[PDB]
Amino acid sequence: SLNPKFLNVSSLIQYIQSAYHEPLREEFKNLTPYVTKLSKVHGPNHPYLVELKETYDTFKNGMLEHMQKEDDVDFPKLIKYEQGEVVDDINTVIDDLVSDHIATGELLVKMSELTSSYEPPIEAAGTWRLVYQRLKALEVLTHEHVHLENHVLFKKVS
Amino acid sequence: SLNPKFLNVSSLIQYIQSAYHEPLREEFKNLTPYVTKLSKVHGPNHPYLVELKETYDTFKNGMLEHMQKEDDVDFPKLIKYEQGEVVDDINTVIDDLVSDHIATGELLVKMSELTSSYEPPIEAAGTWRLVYQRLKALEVLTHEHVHLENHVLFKKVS
Ligand SMILES: [Fe+3]
Ligand SMILES: [Fe+3]
Ligand SMILES: [Fe+3]
Ligand SMILES: [Fe+3]
Ligand SMILES: [O]
Ligand SMILES: [Zn+2]
Repeated sequence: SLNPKFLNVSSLIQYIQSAYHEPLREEFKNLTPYVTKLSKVHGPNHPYLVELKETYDTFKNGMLEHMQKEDDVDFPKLIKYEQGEVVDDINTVIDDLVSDHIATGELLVKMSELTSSYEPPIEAAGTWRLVYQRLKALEVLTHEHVHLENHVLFKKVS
Repeated sequence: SLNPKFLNVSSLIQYIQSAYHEPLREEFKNLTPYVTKLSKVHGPNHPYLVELKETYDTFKNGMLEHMQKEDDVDFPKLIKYEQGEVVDDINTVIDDLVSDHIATGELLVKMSELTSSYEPPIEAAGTWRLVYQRLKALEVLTHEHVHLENHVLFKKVS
C-alpha cells in the first residue's frame, strides 16, 4: 500500500495509467456490447434502459477522448512543468481537466439515478443484472481515478 | 490506497528511493551518535549494549553501501533490462541483491535479540529509551524496504 506522497509527478501519472486508464479502456470494450444488448432487447418496453444506453455511451466516449488528451497531450505538460520547463498554459490545462471530471461526474449521477443505484428490478436476469453490476464497479473505479488525479496529481503541480 | 504492483520497474525504483533509501540514509546520520553514546555510558555497566553498537554499525555500513550499489549500478541495470536493452548478469544481480537482503535479514534479528525485543530495562531512561524506539522504528522500515524490492521489483523482471 503505497504512500503517494513519495511518488513524483512522472511516476504518479504512470500509476494512474496502469491502474485506471488502461483498465477502464479495456472494460469499455467488454461492457459496451452487453449495454447495447440490454437496450435493444428490453428497451422497447423499458425506455429508461435506452436512456441508460445513450447516457453510458456519452459517458464512455467522453472518458475515452478525455484520457487520450491526458495521455498524449496534457500529462506530458504536467511533467515538463514539474520538470521545470516553461509550460505557460499549465493552469489552463488543469482547468479543462476538472471541467471534464465535473462533467463526467454529473453523467455518472445520471446513470446512477436511472438504474436506482444499480439495483436491478427482480424481473431482471442475465444481461440486465450483469450490466448494472459492471457499471456500479465502473462508477467506483471512475471515482477513485478522478479523486487521485484531482486531489493528488493536480496538487503536486499547483 | 495505492497498489505497488501497477508501477513499472522504473517508477517503482523511484518510489524505493524517495520512500526508503533517502530516509534510511538520513536516519543513519541522526541515530548513529545516540547508539554510540548509549554504548559509551551504560555499555560498561551492561556489555550487551556494546554488542549492539557494533552490530548496528555493521548493519548501518551494510545498508549504506548496499543502497549505493542499487542506486548507482543495479537499479540502472534493471531499468535498462525492463527497457529491452541486453542485460545479461541480470539474475546474477537479483541473486546478489538478495544475498545482501538475507544478510541485513539475520543481522536485524540479532539487534532485536540483543535488546530484549526492543524492550528497555527499568534502569533505562533518556538516551536509552530513544535509541530502542528509533531502532525498532528503523527495523520496520527495512522490512518494508526489502519486502518491496524482494517480492515486487525483483519479481517484476523475473
Ligand atoms: Fe485519467
Ligand atoms: Fe481524468
Ligand atoms: Fe534498497
Ligand atoms: Fe535492498
Ligand atoms: O480520466
Ligand atoms: Zn469521437
